[PDB]
Amino acid sequence: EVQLLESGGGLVQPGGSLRLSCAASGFTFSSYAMSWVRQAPGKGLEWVSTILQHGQRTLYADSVKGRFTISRDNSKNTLYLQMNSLRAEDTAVYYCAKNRAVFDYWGQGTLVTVSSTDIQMTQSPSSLSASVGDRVTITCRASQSISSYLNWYQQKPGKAPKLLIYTASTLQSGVPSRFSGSGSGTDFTLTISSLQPEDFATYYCQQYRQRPPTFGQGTKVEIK
Repeated sequence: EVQLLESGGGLVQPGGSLRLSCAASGFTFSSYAMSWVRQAPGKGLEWVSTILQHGQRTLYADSVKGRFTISRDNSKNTLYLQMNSLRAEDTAVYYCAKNRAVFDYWGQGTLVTVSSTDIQMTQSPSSLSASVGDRVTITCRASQSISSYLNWYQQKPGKAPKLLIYTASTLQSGVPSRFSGSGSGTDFTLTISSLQPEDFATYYCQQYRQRPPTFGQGTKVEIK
């Protein structure tokens, strides 16, 4: 129902510029905050920027501060991200996500290739091989107490991240009951009771007790 179509990415030389545009539809765009979150090749998710509602107020990550500029056009229901002085480190897949703390809807991601503290989250294991019907357990540990401000996201290969659990344990509307999130403080676990063939994906844990919100490196679930 809710669509977030991204465009504007591609391949650029170091020092160049790009403009990413995420056209949203299916919700009151002017009522929600919007965010850009990037994923480096073979790395975890990283929060880039957010624009809040009717405040014209921007929040940026320290690595992209001064170089990136987020903006929104409420008449077009579009979220723009102007990337300037692009470095080699900026090469990643950029997703536009809804809201500022709990990202319920994500874009499919657009690739940007450039060529010629806060709370840290650790997930366990980094990868695992299980069969259909098994019970899998993923552990998310926070460097400090984050209360119950924990989210679990499911990212299938090459697809957009999907919100599974929010506030440590509350299940997202539309998520099967086989998913269960539990834990508090600094220790959280995501358990899948009976694995399914479509369930093989990478699972990420995010915290929003501290801004900027940080993710884990991810937990890959493969076949045997």
